[PDB]
Amino acid sequence: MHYLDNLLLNTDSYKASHWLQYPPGTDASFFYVESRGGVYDQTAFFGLQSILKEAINRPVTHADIDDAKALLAAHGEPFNEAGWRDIVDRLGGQLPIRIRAVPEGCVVPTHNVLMTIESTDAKAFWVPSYLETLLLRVWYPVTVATVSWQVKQIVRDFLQRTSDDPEGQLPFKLHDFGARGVSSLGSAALGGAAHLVNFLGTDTLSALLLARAHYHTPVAGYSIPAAEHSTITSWGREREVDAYRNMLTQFARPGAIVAVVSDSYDIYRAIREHWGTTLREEIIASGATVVIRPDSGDPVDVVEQCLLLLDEAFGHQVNGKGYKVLNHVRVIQGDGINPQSLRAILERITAAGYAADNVAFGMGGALLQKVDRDTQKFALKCSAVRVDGAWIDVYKDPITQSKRGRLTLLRDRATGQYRSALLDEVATHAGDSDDALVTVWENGQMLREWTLEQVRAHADAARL
Amino acid sequence: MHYLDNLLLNTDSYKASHWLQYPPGTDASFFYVESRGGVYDQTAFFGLQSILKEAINRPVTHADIDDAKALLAAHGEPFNEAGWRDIVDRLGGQLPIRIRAVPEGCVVPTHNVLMTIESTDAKAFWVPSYLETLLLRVWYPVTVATVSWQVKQIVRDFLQRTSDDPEGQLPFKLHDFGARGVSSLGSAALGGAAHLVNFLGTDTLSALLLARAHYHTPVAGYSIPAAEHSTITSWGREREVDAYRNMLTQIVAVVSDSYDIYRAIREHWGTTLREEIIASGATVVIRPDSGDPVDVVEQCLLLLDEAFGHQVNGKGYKVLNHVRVIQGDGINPQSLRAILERITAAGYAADNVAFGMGGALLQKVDRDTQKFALKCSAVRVDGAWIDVYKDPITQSKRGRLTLLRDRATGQYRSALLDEVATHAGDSDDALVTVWENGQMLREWTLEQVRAHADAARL
Ligand SMILES: NC(=O)c1cccnc1
Ligand SMILES: NC(=O)c1cccnc1
Repeated sequence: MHYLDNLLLNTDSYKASHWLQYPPGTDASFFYVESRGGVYDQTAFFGLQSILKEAINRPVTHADIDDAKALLAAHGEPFNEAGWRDIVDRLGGQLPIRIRAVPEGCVVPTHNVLMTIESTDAKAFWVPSYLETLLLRVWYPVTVATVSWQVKQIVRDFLQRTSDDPEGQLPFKLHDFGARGVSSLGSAALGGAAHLVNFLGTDTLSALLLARAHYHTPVAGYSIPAAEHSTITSWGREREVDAYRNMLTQFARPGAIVAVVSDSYDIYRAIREHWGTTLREEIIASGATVVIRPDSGDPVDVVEQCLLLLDEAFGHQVNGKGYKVLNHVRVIQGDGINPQSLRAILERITAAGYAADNVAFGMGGALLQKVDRDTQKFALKCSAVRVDGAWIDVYKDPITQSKRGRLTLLRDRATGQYRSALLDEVATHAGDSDDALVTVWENGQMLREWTLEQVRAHADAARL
Repeated sequence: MHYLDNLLLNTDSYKASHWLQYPPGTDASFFYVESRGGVYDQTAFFGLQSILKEAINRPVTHADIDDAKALLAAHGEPFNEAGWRDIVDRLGGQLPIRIRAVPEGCVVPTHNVLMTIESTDAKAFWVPSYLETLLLRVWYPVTVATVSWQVKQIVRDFLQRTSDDPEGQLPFKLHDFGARGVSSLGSAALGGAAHLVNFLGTDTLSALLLARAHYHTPVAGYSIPAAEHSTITSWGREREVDAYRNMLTQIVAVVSDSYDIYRAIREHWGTTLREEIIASGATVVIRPDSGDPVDVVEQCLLLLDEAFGHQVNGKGYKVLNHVRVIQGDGINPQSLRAILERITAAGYAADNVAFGMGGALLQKVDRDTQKFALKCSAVRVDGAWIDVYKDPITQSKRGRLTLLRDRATGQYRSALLDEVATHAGDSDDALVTVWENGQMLREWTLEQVRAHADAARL
């Protein structure tokens, strides 16, 4: 909200003093971003466009400088008032930087240049380092998009093995439940949008708002009516069956999908005791698909048990791949879901002869919150600075060979393989490779911009 | 920003469908929040005030309803357009709910009522569950405040054992470095403020902005200038000395290693620098950036002792002259305790060292850390209140609830509202009404929150 609308204070304190630490005669700087490794060997790049639209949404003003000067002096940090006033008076408050990035949605192996940031003004050379804090938080949507993309490859493998329509089923198989389990509204919106790079299903309404505001997508994803277990219990134990019947009355129509939550024990009770007969009849009669969500028991075992019991209650058809597809009902597991338990569910139910069509997964905190900057070892590093007119390589260690100088990313035309390279190598390899970065932002203006459908196309084409 | 400024869409999709799911005759609902366990046995309550000011900052409007109606229909959810229009037309867009909470900064054992949410209008009885999503995210400031408070008790223990001024040293002992390692600007601001419940030092400027806007505190915390990876061996590696010593020109923080202090002792380029450090007279804070966290702190201390000497304090522990060490890598409750155990066994006061945490403080927490839950405990149907619960025994909390504090001992317990009157001689109702029907009632400064947190002990 309004209280955070000062770019000059959107940084680590010690970076305010940073411009005093450069050698004399410095007049340019050059930084890049990469994943240095971590959980996965490749990352889906996403979220920079939102960060730039939201964190740099207007020119810097003299009022911003007044406010920052007062706060930083009371807080304990030096502040380059004169440098920022020059940016406001001479450059219209527009940040003198150029940002290039790989198109959002592309999946890039680790240890590769994902973005670069370069100063465009000799006197205000220090601006890139000032933005390190807000830019480096691109680790978050990158890492969430990556986790969701890795899960998609797992689900896709099993649908390719067991489903007659793998790519028609896939977009609905991982549903975001994480809005209550993430650390803030802004994180829900941006993290939720990172999941929508890969899937259509979300309960995180905030992600629809961000996709609509920042990625030109009015309705980025979908959901269905679903029961809350507490409101079921509030009918009392004697009318428990009537609460589920009300769910059908309100929402079960032909072509409609509605989700019901129940503990595992009560699902077994309804499939044995004869009060479930009325329930089975109205389910069949409605023409809807009813998704059952078990919310107790071992996350893996209970799915297989639901499939076996629902099979006994509703029957199945055998599809073209030889796998069973339940009639009328499906299962979603929203508990204990992370990439490892999800795979374990898929291995277990397909070994039992059930199509992956039968099952979907809800992920909450494990999707939006249980990630950190170390997950994909995200880093923003200075690789070159210009002193007295000469560019000099900057680096910590010489060998992982270490990236230095003014860098870019290349894509091999024949193989599609990515590699990092000096800007001077784009000319010499013009026949076999193309520069894979694009200029997304320069001197206060966003240049290349994506819709979410464009991002989704890049990510969907990538495979393991 | 402005694109998230519709409260009607600050919820889980399925909540749009939820009001149709209640039994006939329902006209009230009651919810409570608690920590069901997890890493720590007690939690510092913090952050609800910020959530309420930011997420419910204005009355709901007809434009809000138009927008939510269009989006939810296209998204796939039914929408209670008539119920929301009623709230706007009849109740001025003010949510008919009452929120009660333990005063922020209080530290409460797990499995206890920390806040309650109750409907105040028979027609709009379904509003509390609609807000569960944005209210349950209070898990985050609670959990960051708790991790920070737990660290504070460890440092307090060692300062009490080894320092002449424990409570004067303590507020500077854990510094927040997490702004680049947290998932968003909003999380930086609120998680950073949660740390400032317990300490004064932060590099997270966003936290100062939040404390100023939401907790009435203009300058909630402080820092000092420091050096970097980026620029001091960017001078060249032939002239790092005059690069690190170009900020002796302007307390300050310099980034070294433990071998670098040893070399500075051995060669003459350091024998002059010891002069310049004491000829400056400023306290130099050294942050190591490599090595095992426990070993590098002890080694830096012994080496700095050789270089600068010490004084022996009233408790018999050494306090270095001119220099201090802050360890900002690899810190958590476990390794922070190990550093303190090592240096105090080596005879050094806890005054000598401070700690930094980044993502380990602001990002490496989740809703499961303290098993945070928001639960419906009662509904009113056909004029009668009934208990709501899953499993009957832990005994299991149900009904309209509150939190009590024993007057003699200060110990907390959860209870039915029935029992505040019958135990009025021995106990006080420990919740306060913080919000009702669109108005924030009880409100805290950050200094008040700090007072509650500081008084609580293990
Ligand atoms: N739609 C759901 O069933 C849901 C959403 C968010 C969290 N938990 C469950
Ligand atoms: N795709 C699904 O099965 C589902 C289930 C429950 C809630 N949202 C989606």
